[PDB]
Amino acid sequence: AQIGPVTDLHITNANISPDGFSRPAVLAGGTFPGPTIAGNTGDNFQITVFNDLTDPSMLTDTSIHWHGLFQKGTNWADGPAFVTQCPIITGQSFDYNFNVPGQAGTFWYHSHLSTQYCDGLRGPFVVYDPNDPNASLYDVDDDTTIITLADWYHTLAQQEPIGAAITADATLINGLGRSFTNTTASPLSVITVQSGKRYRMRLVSISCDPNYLFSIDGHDMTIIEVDGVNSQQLTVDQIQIFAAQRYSFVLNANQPVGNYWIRAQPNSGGQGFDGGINSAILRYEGATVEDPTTTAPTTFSNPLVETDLHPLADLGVPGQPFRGGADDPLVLNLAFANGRFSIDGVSFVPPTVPVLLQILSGAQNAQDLLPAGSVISLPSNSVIEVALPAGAAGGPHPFHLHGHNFAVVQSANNATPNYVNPIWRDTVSIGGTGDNVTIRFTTNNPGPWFLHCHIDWHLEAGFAIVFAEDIPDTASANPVPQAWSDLCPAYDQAHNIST
Ligand SMILES: *[C@@H]1O[C@H](CO)[C@@H](O[C@@H]2O[C@H](CO)[C@@H](O)[C@H](O)[C@H]2NC(C)=O)[C@H](O)[C@H]1NC(C)=O
Ligand SMILES: *[C@@H]1O[C@H](CO)[C@@H](O[C@@H]2O[C@H](CO)[C@@H](O)[C@H](O)[C@H]2NC(C)=O)[C@H](O)[C@H]1NC(C)=O
Ligand SMILES: [Cu+2]
Ligand SMILES: [Cu+2]
Ligand SMILES: [Cu+2]
Ligand SMILES: [Cu+2]
Ligand code: NA
Repeated sequence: AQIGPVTDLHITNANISPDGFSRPAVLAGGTFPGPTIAGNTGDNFQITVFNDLTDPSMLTDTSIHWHGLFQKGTNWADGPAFVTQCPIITGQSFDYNFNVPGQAGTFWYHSHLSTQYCDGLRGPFVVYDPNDPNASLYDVDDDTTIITLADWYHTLAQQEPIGAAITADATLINGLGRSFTNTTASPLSVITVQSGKRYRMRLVSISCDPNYLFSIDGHDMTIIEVDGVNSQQLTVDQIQIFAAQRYSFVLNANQPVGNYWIRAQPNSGGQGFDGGINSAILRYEGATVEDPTTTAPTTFSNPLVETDLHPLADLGVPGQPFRGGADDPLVLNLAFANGRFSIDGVSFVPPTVPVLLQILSGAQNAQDLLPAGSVISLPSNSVIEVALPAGAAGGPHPFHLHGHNFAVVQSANNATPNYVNPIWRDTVSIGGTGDNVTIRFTTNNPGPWFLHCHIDWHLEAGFAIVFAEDIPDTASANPVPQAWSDLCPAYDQAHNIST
């Protein structure tokens, strides 16, 4: 069952064995992935998060981010530790009380403390639209049509060297999959369809690192949503999905009744499908209960290419149709050396006082804010352009901006910008050497918004900056509840920190 929009959510430690290997984890709702949180567009969500964690090897503090939800007027509820809050300590709870005006689509939630979401705190978050313009394109859209793609590690996250190339031990599809080494024939996930029906498959990358080449043997996929943004219909036979991205696609159950492999090939870790790694099963009602015998093609003839995507609505692009054609045009210098990432010459290390609390206490320019050199102010009611030229080791890096979606004016592997009708999204691959992936948005949401690579190991190694958007209006726009004001005193007391 789905939970929400008003619900408790308990965060616990437990042993799980999603690939046949038992390890302890950090779980929401007792499962991996966590339960789906859901509601309708414009609803009030009140997710009371109970921190019941006791195992220090995965951190007993926590904080949860609602990925892709804009949090307008509720920056304090966004979740990134030391940007918008101090962590919740064990034995305490916190009500994330916010609204989702003007958004409908496929989202997710995850820990946003250190690398803790890798240890298991990740689940889907769906905001349905009762008047969805795409409703007539499918018959079925429910908890059974959500497909999560996850990397899973046998080593606990707090034992991963910072700045290292860290590699997973299994791909999990809907929480199940097989290990790359010492492979055992543990259970595979089954997605069940009825011949003749059309399904809104909600594909969610809950990855901490790899991108996946996703396909379904014998089937194609008609994209209708990208990171929350309705798209024109685009039919493809493969989707390369980077960490934290989402797509809705229509699956037409139009092939013979049978069993078909669902494939998710990561860019690192196990390559191929030997022993049923990187796999799940599409089963038609009436098919025999047995593994598929289908083949992938050698090459995919209609792969997703990001510049082929266009919004369903006339979203356009803000600003002027050339590089630098914005009120505030920025170019970030994105680098890696010696185990640490940097942006504009500064490696991100979380501050002691959350950025939002520094601003509410009266710090009102970006040079007064800590960490020094990690906070860039943005002016209000202005068109922002951010060029993100690739080259830093460990790519391709999927950059994500909180508080906003953005027009993708230039995509990976294509030097031509689009100032007319690019897709809008919230997490974008910045590509390869020589690329110049560029995003645009307008500043109508006061508060400090994190910008970072969504490979969680890279964020931990410093690949982040904070956009302090409209510092002068942050306090009036974001009134804070007493429970939020209580978080830093409690956290600092528990950890013997003075501030
Ligand atoms: C990516 O595009 C940005 C512009 O959006 C380029 O920025 C210019 O960089 C040159 C120096 O390299 C400066 O003289 C300009 O002031 C910058 N802004 C402009 C021209 O609008 C950046 O060089 C591009 N990077 C790559 C790798 O192609
Ligand atoms: C590279 O990106 C450009 C810009 O998004 C793509 O160019 C568009 O191509 C479409 C489809 O043919 C045309 O309708 C548009 O007028 C083009 N826009 C511009 C600004 O040129 C281009 O197709 C992409 N290249 C590849 C190989 O997909
Ligand atoms: Cu996220
Ligand atoms: Cu986010
Ligand atoms: Cu990265
Ligand atoms: Cu973030
Ligand atoms: Na425009």
